Amino acid sequence: TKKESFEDVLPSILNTITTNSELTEVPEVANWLKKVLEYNLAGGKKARGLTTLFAYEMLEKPENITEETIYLAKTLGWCVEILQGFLVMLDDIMDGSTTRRGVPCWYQLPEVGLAAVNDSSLMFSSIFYVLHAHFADKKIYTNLVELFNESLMHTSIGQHLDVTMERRQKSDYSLFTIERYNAIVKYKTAYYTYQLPVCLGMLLANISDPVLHQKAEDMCLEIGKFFQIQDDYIDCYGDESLTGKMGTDIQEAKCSWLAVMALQRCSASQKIVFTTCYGSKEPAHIERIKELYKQLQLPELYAQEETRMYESLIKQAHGLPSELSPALFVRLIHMIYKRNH
Amino acid sequence: KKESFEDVLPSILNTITTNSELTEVPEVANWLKKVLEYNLAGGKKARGLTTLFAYEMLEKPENITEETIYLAKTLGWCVEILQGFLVMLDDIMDGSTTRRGVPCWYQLPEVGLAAVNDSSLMFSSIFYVLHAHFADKKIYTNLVELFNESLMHTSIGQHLDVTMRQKSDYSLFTIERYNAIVKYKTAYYTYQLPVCLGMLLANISDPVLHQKAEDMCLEIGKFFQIQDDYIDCYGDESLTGKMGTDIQEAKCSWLAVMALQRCSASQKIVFTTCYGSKEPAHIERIKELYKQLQLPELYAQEETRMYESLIKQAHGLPSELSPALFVRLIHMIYKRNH
Ligand SMILES: CCC[n+]1ccccc1CC(P(=O)(O)O)P(=O)(O)O
Ligand SMILES: CCC[n+]1ccccc1CC(P(=O)(O)O)P(=O)(O)O
Ligand SMILES: [Mg+2]
Ligand SMILES: [Mg+2]
Ligand SMILES: [Mg+2]
Ligand SMILES: [Mg+2]
Ligand SMILES: [Mg+2]
Ligand SMILES: [Mg+2]
Repeated sequence: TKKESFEDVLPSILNTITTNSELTEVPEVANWLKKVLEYNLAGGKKARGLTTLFAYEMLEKPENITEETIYLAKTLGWCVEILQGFLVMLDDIMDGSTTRRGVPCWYQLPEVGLAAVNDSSLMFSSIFYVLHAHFADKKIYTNLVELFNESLMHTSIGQHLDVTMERRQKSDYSLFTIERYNAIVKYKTAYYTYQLPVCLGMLLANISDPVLHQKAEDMCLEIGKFFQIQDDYIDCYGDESLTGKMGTDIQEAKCSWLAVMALQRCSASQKIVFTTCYGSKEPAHIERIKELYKQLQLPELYAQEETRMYESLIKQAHGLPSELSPALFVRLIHMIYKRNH
Repeated sequence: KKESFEDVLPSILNTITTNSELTEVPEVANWLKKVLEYNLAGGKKARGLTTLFAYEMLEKPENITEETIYLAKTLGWCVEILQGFLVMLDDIMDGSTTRRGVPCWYQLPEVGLAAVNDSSLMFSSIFYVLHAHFADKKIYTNLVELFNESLMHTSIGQHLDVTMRQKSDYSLFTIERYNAIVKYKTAYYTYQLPVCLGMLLANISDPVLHQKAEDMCLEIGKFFQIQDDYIDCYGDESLTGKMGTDIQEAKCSWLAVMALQRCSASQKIVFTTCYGSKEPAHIERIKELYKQLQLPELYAQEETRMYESLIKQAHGLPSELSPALFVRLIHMIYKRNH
């Protein structure tokens, strides 16, 4: 399977990180970073790294694909996985999270705490040593480095929208609109989750035409909105033993798809219940919100919107130039439709 | 000079917005502007100025133009933005309260731990500035790499700095550990980076000259961090802009390493009893010990011996690395009190 094949290269990636940096001189640190990386990359689906490799394989002419290019595609994919692990290490701090991939969040470990913020920088900086080690002498080098820095800017833009204390004042949820939601998810998720791995695949396949990149980017951004709606749903409704994480969107007062849809449907008296109980860690409050979501039929709306968006994404995919592989995108869509984690 | 450096700031802030996706999201562009202004305000701009001075003294006067001076300042501001980023995070890890005479960014009620996201916004900004001014230039990739390398070096050092003595075991508080901490956490980004950037802008690529420069820079940087450690304990907050935390955070400071060198058996038990505690009486008790051990006197003497050694080294550099630049840099910091 593609997953074990992708995972097979991880130990070699970790050595590359060391050997190509000053880490060679400070083994206390090189050994620590190994622990950081193994913990924060462990488990999960590897979906972003896979999407990188799948894109490359689907977009390149099969006659131009070599074992070396496959290793390079996996390497780019692992760089997205590292970015992911960095992003979620900080996100977990910001979101008051307790567990991820079925264990304590990195920052919750007693030996780590707030020094996680330095572990994050060590992870992020690893990326550029991988990129330099494999690509410095190639024409795509500066496209790669810029793409990963752009991804950091995009994601942080979206994270600011997400966590900003200005998103709500007390009982004022006037900013919980779809305009705000669309901005949040476009920036915090859609870019790094889809646009980045696909663009990386494209660059590796020597596709440079700005029109094709723009077309692929618009497709990606649509898929990533869809993907975050599913993330938000799962926060509320997912099975912890499958997702590996306790949901916190309700207690943290997030402008999640569910909150936005709930406000679409609240009666005047329901709106008061929402504003009273949303954003609180008391279990009775949290439960009251979930009951309200149920009364408002948000589970049925999700199922129907997931399908409508699904059908819309598939049609968009079929209308892409063949140079972008409609089939790749159809398959990416198919892989996440109906997911429960 | 400083104000001629500071005049360039409005164009940097403008570039950061317009060169990015920030143009579509004015809520975030306005926030980033506040983040930058607050975290770059005041201070000495020392690292930015080193960059500028390094270029001006390394390049032949016949090659310096108004446009290359602007580029040198721009690169200096990139270093200032890196500094801002690094200390934003450091202040979280060190439990600091103030910096530059105001609350540390993370202490602000509306920021908190979301400061970690503001740090990413700052770090990422650097690369838009480098792209705007340098993308079509040969040195571009070298500049991008130098910044990413600075992040790795600093984080390596920060790791050694923050990593969790055991209890009353201060066996690891040695000069070997100190030397590694400060080489990586300070000396690289504070001196090697700005000087390397000046060298690149002056088209100086000879690896031997880069090596000699680096070696000088690493010596200066250790020195600078010793002074920083001393200031944490003895500096006047109305000048430094910051409340000291090394004692209460149990840091492997120069002072602590030197204290251990001198402690009698009973002094050692006092040190292990009182170091690393937020209790005011415990902190003052460490300070009373430092005084008893004549650490202020030792610092004054060691600052002078290291200064003399630094100057001797600078005078012995190749002509093409500007002994005078280094003499100048060392004189700007010797005897500093913030
Ligand atoms: C699906 C990617 C979502 N995402 C984007 C940016 C940063 C972090 C995450 C992780 C998500 P999660 O994994 O549920 O904690 P979020 O906190 O709900 O947005
Ligand atoms: C002189 C640069 C010292 N430095 C290096 C790396 C990261 C942060 C700092 C800031 C220092 P400070 O300004 O005293 O908090 P440190 O925490 O004593 O080291
Ligand atoms: Mg989260
Ligand atoms: Mg989040
Ligand atoms: Mg979520
Ligand atoms: Mg500090
Ligand atoms: Mg520190
Ligand atoms: Mg200090």
